[PDB]
Amino acid sequence: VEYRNWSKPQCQITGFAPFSKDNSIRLSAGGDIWVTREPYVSCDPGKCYQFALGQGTTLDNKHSNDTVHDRIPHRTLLMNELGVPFHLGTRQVCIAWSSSSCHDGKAWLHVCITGDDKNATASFIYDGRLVDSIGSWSQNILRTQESECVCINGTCTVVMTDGSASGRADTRILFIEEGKIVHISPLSGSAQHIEECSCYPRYPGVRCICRDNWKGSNRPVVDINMEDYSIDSSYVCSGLVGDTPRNDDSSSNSNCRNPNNERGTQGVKGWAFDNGNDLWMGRTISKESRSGYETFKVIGGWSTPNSKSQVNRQVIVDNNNWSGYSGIFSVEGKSCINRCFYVELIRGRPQETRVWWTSNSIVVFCGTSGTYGTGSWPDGANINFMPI
Amino acid sequence: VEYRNWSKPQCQITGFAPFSKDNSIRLSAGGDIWVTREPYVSCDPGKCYQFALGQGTTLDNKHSNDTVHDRIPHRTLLMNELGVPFHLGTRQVCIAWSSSSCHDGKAWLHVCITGDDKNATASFIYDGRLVDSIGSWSQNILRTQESECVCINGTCTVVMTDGSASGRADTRILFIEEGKIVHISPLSGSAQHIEECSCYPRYPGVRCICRDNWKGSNRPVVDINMEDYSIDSSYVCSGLVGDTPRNDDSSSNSNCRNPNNERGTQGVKGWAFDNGNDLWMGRTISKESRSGYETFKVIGGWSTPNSKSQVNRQVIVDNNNWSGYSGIFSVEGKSCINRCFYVELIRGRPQETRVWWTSNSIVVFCGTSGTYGTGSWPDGANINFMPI
Amino acid sequence: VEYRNWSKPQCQITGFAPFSKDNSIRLSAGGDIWVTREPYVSCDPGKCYQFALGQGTTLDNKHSNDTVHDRIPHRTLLMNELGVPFHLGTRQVCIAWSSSSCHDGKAWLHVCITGDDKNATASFIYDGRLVDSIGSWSQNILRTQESECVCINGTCTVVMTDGSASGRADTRILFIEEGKIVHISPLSGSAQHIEECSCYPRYPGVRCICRDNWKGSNRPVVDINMEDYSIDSSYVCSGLVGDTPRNDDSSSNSNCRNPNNERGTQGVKGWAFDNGNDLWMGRTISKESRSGYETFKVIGGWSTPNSKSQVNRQVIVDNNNWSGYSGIFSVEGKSCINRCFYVELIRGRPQETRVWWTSNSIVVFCGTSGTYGTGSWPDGANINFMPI
Amino acid sequence: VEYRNWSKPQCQITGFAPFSKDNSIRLSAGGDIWVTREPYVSCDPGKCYQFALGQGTTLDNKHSNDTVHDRIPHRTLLMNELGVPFHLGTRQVCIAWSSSSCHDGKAWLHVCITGDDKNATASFIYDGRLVDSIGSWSQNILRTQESECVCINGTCTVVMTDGSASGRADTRILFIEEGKIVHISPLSGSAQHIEECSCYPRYPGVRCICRDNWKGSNRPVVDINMEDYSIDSSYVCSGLVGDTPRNDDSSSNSNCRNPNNERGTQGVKGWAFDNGNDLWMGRTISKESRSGYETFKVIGGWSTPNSKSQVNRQVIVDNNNWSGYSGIFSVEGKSCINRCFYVELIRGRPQETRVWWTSNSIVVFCGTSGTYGTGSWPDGANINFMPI
Ligand SMILES: *[C@@H]1O[C@H](CO)[C@@H](O[C@@H]2O[C@H](CO)[C@@H](O[C@@H]3O[C@H](CO)[C@@H](O)[C@H](O[C@H]4O[C@H](CO)[C@@H](O)[C@H](O)[C@@H]4O)[C@@H]3O)[C@H](O)[C@H]2NC(C)=O)[C@H](O)[C@H]1NC(C)=O
Ligand SMILES: *[C@@H]1O[C@H](CO)[C@@H](O[C@@H]2O[C@H](CO)[C@@H](O[C@@H]3O[C@H](CO)[C@@H](O)[C@H](O[C@H]4O[C@H](CO)[C@@H](O)[C@H](O)[C@@H]4O)[C@@H]3O)[C@H](O)[C@H]2NC(C)=O)[C@H](O)[C@H]1NC(C)=O
Ligand SMILES: *[C@@H]1O[C@H](CO)[C@@H](O[C@@H]2O[C@H](CO)[C@@H](O[C@@H]3O[C@H](CO)[C@@H](O)[C@H](O[C@H]4O[C@H](CO)[C@@H](O)[C@H](O)[C@@H]4O)[C@@H]3O)[C@H](O)[C@H]2NC(C)=O)[C@H](O)[C@H]1NC(C)=O
Ligand SMILES: *[C@@H]1O[C@H](CO)[C@@H](O[C@@H]2O[C@H](CO)[C@@H](O[C@@H]3O[C@H](CO)[C@@H](O)[C@H](O[C@H]4O[C@H](CO)[C@@H](O)[C@H](O)[C@@H]4O)[C@@H]3O)[C@H](O)[C@H]2NC(C)=O)[C@H](O)[C@H]1NC(C)=O
Ligand SMILES: *[C@@H]1O[C@H](CO)[C@@H](O[C@@H]2O[C@H](CO)[C@@H](O)[C@H](O)[C@H]2NC(C)=O)[C@H](O)[C@H]1NC(C)=O
Ligand SMILES: *[C@@H]1O[C@H](CO)[C@@H](O[C@@H]2O[C@H](CO)[C@@H](O)[C@H](O)[C@H]2NC(C)=O)[C@H](O)[C@H]1NC(C)=O
Ligand SMILES: *[C@@H]1O[C@H](CO)[C@@H](O[C@@H]2O[C@H](CO)[C@@H](O)[C@H](O)[C@H]2NC(C)=O)[C@H](O)[C@H]1NC(C)=O
Ligand SMILES: *[C@@H]1O[C@H](CO)[C@@H](O[C@@H]2O[C@H](CO)[C@@H](O)[C@H](O)[C@H]2NC(C)=O)[C@H](O)[C@H]1NC(C)=O
Ligand SMILES: [Ca+2]
Ligand SMILES: [Ca+2]
Ligand SMILES: [Ca+2]
Ligand SMILES: [Ca+2]
Repeated sequence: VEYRNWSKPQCQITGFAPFSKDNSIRLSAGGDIWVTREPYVSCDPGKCYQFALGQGTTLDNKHSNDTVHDRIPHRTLLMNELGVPFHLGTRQVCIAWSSSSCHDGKAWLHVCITGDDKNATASFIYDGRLVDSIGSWSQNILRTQESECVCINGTCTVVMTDGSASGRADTRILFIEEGKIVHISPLSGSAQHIEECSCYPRYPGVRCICRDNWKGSNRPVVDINMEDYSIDSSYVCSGLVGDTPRNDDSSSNSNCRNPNNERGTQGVKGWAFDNGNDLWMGRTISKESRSGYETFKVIGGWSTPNSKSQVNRQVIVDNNNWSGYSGIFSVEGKSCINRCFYVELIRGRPQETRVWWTSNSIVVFCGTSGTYGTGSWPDGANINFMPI
Repeated sequence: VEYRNWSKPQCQITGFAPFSKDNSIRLSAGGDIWVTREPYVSCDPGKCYQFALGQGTTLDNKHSNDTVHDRIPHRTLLMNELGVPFHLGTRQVCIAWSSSSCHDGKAWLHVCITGDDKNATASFIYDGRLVDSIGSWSQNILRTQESECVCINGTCTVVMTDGSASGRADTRILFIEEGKIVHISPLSGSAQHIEECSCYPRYPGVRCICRDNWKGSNRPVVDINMEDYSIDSSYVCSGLVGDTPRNDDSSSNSNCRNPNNERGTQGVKGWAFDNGNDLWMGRTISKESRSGYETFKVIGGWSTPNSKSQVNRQVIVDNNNWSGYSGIFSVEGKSCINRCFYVELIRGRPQETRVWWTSNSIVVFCGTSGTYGTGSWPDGANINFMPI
Repeated sequence: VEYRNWSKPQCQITGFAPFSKDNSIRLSAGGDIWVTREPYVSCDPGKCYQFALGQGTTLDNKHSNDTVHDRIPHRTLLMNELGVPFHLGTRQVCIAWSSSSCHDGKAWLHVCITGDDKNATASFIYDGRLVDSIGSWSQNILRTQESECVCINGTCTVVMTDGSASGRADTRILFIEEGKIVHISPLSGSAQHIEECSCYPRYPGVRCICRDNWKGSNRPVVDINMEDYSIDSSYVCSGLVGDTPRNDDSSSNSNCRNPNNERGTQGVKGWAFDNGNDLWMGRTISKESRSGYETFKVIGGWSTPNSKSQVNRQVIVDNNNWSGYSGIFSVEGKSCINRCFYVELIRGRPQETRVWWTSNSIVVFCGTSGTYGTGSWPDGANINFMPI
Repeated sequence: VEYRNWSKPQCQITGFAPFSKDNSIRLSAGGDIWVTREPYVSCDPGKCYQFALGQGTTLDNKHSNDTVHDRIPHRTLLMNELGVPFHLGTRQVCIAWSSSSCHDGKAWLHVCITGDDKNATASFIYDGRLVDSIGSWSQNILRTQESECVCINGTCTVVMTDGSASGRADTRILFIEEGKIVHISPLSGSAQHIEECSCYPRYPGVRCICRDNWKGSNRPVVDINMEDYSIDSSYVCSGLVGDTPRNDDSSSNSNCRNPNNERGTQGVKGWAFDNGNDLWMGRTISKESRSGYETFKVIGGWSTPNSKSQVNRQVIVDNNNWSGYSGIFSVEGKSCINRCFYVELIRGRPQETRVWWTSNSIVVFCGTSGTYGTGSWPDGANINFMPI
């Protein structure tokens, strides 16, 4: 088994096709299913796996009460094959209220953060054993991507932040070989706040589309050079911005360089990727709440500041239903690298107060060069049918 | 591992022997089991797997209410080893309210259809990744076999229809290599309506026995040439017809060429296969409802129009019990290719209204050249013992 | 992978040591566990599996009512790794209300009987596919071993009976190669009634200790010659007889040749094996009911008619607790063949009427050349804690 | 596959990082989970497994009542991949109320003790078959490590004791090759009472840190020579002693040679390991009860009698939360052997009398050469939310 290089051209895509759905919440109403949030997807050379941060409890369980909270010692990283719901036989891979995972072609790497808010620790698990760890450097919620990291030629990269959620923070990019941290580069460039990066291989380098939780409703971009460890950053050009909250389409802006200062505070994990001058992206349909989900291509969305010409829109989740986090993952095909994405479908608190828990299911789509129709694939659970 | 060729003679059979039963409904009264319908069986070179379309819920679950409906966004293709009930550890292979699966000798292909009725999308998944997709071509419920597709020398074939359920439709035959559509041939021949084909390898080609939902209670036949992609079609000769509804044996007819216009509208997925001039087939015992199941050989049933001389009858499910869909699958033996079949055993609505759900279990038989006795292997659940 | 030959001397044992226990009934009171009976154990070259005949239902399930009955269409053969309880993820290997399984060194053989009492069918499944089948020859409950069959050099042998439970019956020995019946020999010798044989490899042949349900409380012996298919039979010499019911130790007899006509009617599956002139055997402690279980060595028990000198007794289940069926299995060690046995621990009806179901757990012991102490390992469930 | 030699230097560590947590009790409140105690962790060359002694029942189950008791016939050794909770699909590896497991590089060895207090039997299972067994030698609760044994070059060593819990007993060290006992050495040296050793490879030998239940609150040390089977023993030098109960830090003593006679009676399983003259160890935070858990390094703690200079302390479980047993396990890295430990988190009786059961979850940490922060990772279950 050889290290992955991802050295194939990116697949030409016309849009995305349905790939997977786990129906977690619907199942939780009649079965023992983990309470989760912050899910993602990543694949080894053979097959795909779904991940999520458990809350150390199932849903029909009094411990599900008040699981809206982000960080407790009982959160662990869950790992199943894609499409296998998080049942009681699910393996907890490590202790984590923040995590990232990727396969280098030989074995799995897991980056897992847990512990006190002011003094967290990140554990690096490779091939089933703990190889390294690092402590918080800003004493303010060390946190990472909540989606797959990416490895090229045996070196994996992952983006971590420590510091304010609403002000300048300390972002660093780690380079890891077989679980061992070999280099750390400070964030550099014009991005002013970085969280929860959705990264993908763009041989010879790596590209990440992130969340600015401070001043921008446009998404920061981070470029990682795997040859000399240099870092660059900026913002997605598209005038159709990908964060939530954000201004409506007629009054939103991006100049590619700075945060737009348009409803910039707060945000949601999301993704996008470049194709020449064009940009493929997803976003919530609602501009102020984590509701609905849509994807489209923006003409000149990568190269032209403020471009708002859109095409090939697809509704993934209609605006009558809740969404949440979303992220990218890459799949090596026979001749090219395909891009896929997942959408987190959050149910319960704070939006739905009949119940006392917070959880999610997922829906997953993959890039296609073929054709496709329309639909809507929401969580699908009836809140009135749920254990409270 | 090499591609399958299925280039062996068909096993000479004297009838069928008991092979498997999953007892799904009985187990649902005391455990968490998926609500399903439209099951089928397919085998890789090593072992058999049962498939079914989930309803995104377990049975003892308020979400099981009103699952009689055919198409919702939450339906997914379930896949287990044959004989493992669909418990919560079951993998959802893809999003689908219509599907087909087959193994080409190296990897699994799954064809999955989901989305809006008027604008559905079919996804083609091969070796665990999305390789292709196609959109609806007649904007009227794109739909496929609900049983195994078949592959010869790395090329898999699958029958898809789009259009009217009770009128002329648009049926196409797809040829797929490693998930990629390489050719599409329109239906051709004298079959006037084609749905839910049960196909089997008949080297060098593929033969399908289908469901005519429009004018025929006789079953359409589709012949697929894998070498030049040419298609031919007709109807099964046997005057003992295999659809439901149908006329009784004394007044049923087939001329091998046209639909018989005998209680032709509506129908049920079924199967049959040729052996020289003779025909092996299954059918519901009841001529008007999906009740009971029987198999038998029709002498001259393949070659002689309107033949009604039957032999080697076996009751599979007695007429006091509900059946449903049925389909064929092929298993490669040491010297020959065996033919097996599964029967869907539908419980709940519309027939049993004490409960609000609709689900099924299955029973499976395989061709034998030995001897056998008699019996009846129904679902066996007591409707009064079920969660409503 | 090569065929098993079992061509090593038998291990010299001083008794038996604890090997496994599944705690099924205890777990059934707080989880979804199959209702079973007629368990057995068989190992492939790597690891052991437990088998049982399910009743198509879990215990905490209204369908468990009246599962005292031996034969319904919903009984299937269950197969798990030894020590894994029969939970909802258990694979149902085939339809069976009577069965036998064994591994020839390359793949598993399963012999499964189901259908009408007067016209049953036996299916032979090898390497996950149906290879052969045979119908009832006496039209009176075709039935087999309910424990492992044994294979030498690619040929497996299994003992089947069809006919009266309380009179002369028609017993046949089948020889099966890769699932294909290659020869059938009639029972021969002086054994007058044969049921439920516990067989073991005794290179170059196979030896079975069985149940006489008609005239003997002494156990019949069947000797199977794998080279020329010839059969011989007689009775265990030991004056300490292994069946239940039976006379007490001071008035029980055996002449090695004929049934003893001592409370000979009815019986229970049991086992024994020769070591030179001596005999290792197990039996219920009670002489009239399936209560308790003990093993011991009888000096001259194999060669000397009516020998009653016992040594190395071990209590497996104390007489205050229910037992049931028991059987042998053989495990190839580095230099020798070891013998092990399991005991079925039956709970519920007819003996315990607070509940309406009948089920079992198991305990398993293996021969040892080392030393050991004492104990008692019963089912352990509190009938008052059980779902009725 | 080759035998393990553990012939690499010990990893230089700065402390420990979070590795795993199973949340068993929290999950038991909403799911079917085994009642357990005496857990441990051990790894094959590829992955880690968690073990525990089941009580033959799940938690939400009337049979969970009064599971505070240490020894019943229904206790079995449970084995899952690390991070997989003990659900109903868990394999019971053997019958045991005391056990030890390890992998020699080729296969698993399991040492399982069960039976009467005064006449117990230890079974030795290697590669899935029983190879040896030994009976009680002092007729007073034969017992072993309750943590992993260790194997060097095909020979595994395990420490067993039989006799008084509060007086001189008979401790022996067994050397086992492929399940077969090849030598037995009596304990030797100055350690006066030995129980529940936590052993680790220290090439060319094996070192164990144990529990003195009679006269010492300082932990005994057992040194095992794998080449000539010679044994030596003593006590840990550190004046900061590791047992519970124990004196507080200002009046606790150890002279390296004798039990300290400081609250020596009773105790708890624990661990420690040497690095040059220094010592890494864990212990409960409370000095009289199994509450809280902490780790630290004692400068000169291995070589200097009564040393009390501590550094690199970490809280694992805060003193508001219950702990219990703990033990070491070793993981082979690319260049070095790392040391890890697990902590048993006991909930229920005798400490929490609202419920009638006794069970545990676990948390697991591994040695790191990196950095880390702080936290607390207790069981986390709310006793008021539990089935009683
Ligand atoms: C059957 O399914 C197909 C495939 O999904 C579908 O074709 C798609 O239709 C959409 C909607 O018209 C197209 O996307 C649009 O592209 C135009 C540019 O030509 C954009 O201007 C659109 O964006 C504007 O309008 C959106 C609302 O539709 C707004 O939300 C947005 O803010 C803009 O104002 C939009 O991106 C897409 O290109 C095609 N896809 C393909 C491959 O042709 C078809 O419509 C479906 N059939 C039916 C009858 O529903
Ligand atoms: C024990 O099991 C064996 C094997 O199953 C069984 O033998 C079978 O009996 C059936 C029923 O008689 C045979 O099938 C028949 O074949 C005749 C031609 O010879 C047909 O005419 C029959 O069809 C007519 O009758 C059917 C009702 O039985 C009608 O439904 C149908 O419409 C026709 O009117 C039927 O096909 C079959 O050939 C044998 N099988 C073999 C291999 O011999 C036997 O009867 C069983 N014994 C008992 C006592 O149950
Ligand atoms: C600790 O464990 C060991 C091993 O289990 C145990 O030693 C065994 O004791 C039994 C009982 O005495 C021995 O078996 C007996 O052998 C004598 C011949 O020497 C037989 O006569 C006995 O059978 C008669 O008595 C039985 C009641 O015990 C009756 O049930 C039976 O009908 C006969 O009348 C019996 O077979 C066995 O040989 C030893 N095993 C060994 C290897 O020594 C020991 O006793 C245990 N210690 C205690 C105090 O529990
Ligand atoms: C963030 O996390 C880091 C890493 O855990 C942490 O640094 C650690 O702090 C502890 C506690 O101060 C240090 O351990 C101490 O070492 C000194 C020797 O210098 C000992 O004297 C201490 O033992 C005494 O005090 C203990 C109470 O803390 C008593 O329980 C004990 O009986 C002794 O009286 C203790 O061992 C440790 O060395 C560092 N680790 C490293 C690598 O620096 C830091 O404090 C955390 N920061 C915050 C603000 O949470
Ligand atoms: C979830 O936990 C909350 C907090 O304990 C529960 O709500 C509280 O219930 C108490 C008692 O009725 C009230 O006095 C408090 O005012 C409530 N707190 C809040 C924040 O409203 C709630 O009952 C729990 N939910 C369930 C289903 O157990
Ligand atoms: C399943 O859903 C049906 C339809 O919603 C429920 O039946 C309805 O119940 C309401 C409330 O009593 C009535 O007003 C409607 O008239 C009912 N509809 C019909 C068609 O009867 C039914 O209660 C649900 N079943 C279960 C078991 O919850
Ligand atoms: C198991 O089934 C039996 C039979 O249906 C039930 O017992 C019967 O109950 C009816 C109605 O009360 C009585 O009239 C019969 O006399 C009973 N039959 C017998 C044989 O006694 C029984 O209730 C069921 N058990 C459970 C727990 O549901
Ligand atoms: C667990 O078992 C205990 C002991 O059997 C049960 O407590 C007993 O209950 C009986 C009946 O009420 C009393 O007479 C005894 O005095 C109790 N024993 C003690 C020592 O208190 C208890 O009910 C069981 N717990 C549960 C939840 O079923
Ligand atoms: Ca923002
Ligand atoms: Ca029709
Ligand atoms: Ca008898
Ligand atoms: Ca002590």
